[PDB]
Amino acid sequence: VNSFSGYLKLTDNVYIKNADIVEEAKKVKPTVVVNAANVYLKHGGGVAGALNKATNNAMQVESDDYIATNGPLKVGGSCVLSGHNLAKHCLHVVGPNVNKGEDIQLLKSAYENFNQHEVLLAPLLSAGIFGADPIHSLRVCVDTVRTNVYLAVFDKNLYDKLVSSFL
Ligand SMILES: O=C(N[C@@H]1c2cccc(O)c2C[C@@H]1C(=O)O)c1ccc(Nn2ccnc2)cc1
Repeated sequence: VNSFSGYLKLTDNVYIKNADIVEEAKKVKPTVVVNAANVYLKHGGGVAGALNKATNNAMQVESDDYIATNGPLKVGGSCVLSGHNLAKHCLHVVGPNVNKGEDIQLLKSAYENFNQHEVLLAPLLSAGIFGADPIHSLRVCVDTVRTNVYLAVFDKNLYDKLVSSFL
């Protein structure tokens, strides 16, 4: 038993809720919150800009040092950094960005990063301003992630559609 509240059970291990992921993180203080990152860890908008704003830009400062030392991530890759005031850790995961013309197939590789963590609070990878179909992202999530994932979906109308169309 954990502290996530009001989630809907989709499968044995995947749960979903209409909520702002930053607000969920503040309340639950999960061990791991997932960021919808890009390879440069430039957190300007969407989930990434949201999480970074809530950290008062500390996430961006830490990320800039990470990139200066290690260089960019790979599309489909990830790194673990601090969760600051939101979580113990932030797993920065890079899903493909269709609006950048990136390869849709890398979405499964991106979700495989979640399997390294027993429990995560996460967004749907490649959705929103990354350009992919959220219904597809949810399908790849359920078919790839074996650990316990609590998905926060910002948009109410999208949430309702994700639940109603889930196979
Ligand atoms: O971009 C966000 N989310 C994504 C989104 C939005 C629309 C359609 C989608 O498919 C997706 C995928 C993901 C989701 O499902 O939420 C987001 C932005 C700000 C925020 N917090 N915030 C607001 C103002 N200041 C801070 C929280 C989330």
